[PDB]
Amino acid sequence: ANIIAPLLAPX
Repeated sequence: ANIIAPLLAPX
């Protein structure tokens, strides 16, 4: 779940 944390910041 560390690759979604940043990728989610924008979305």
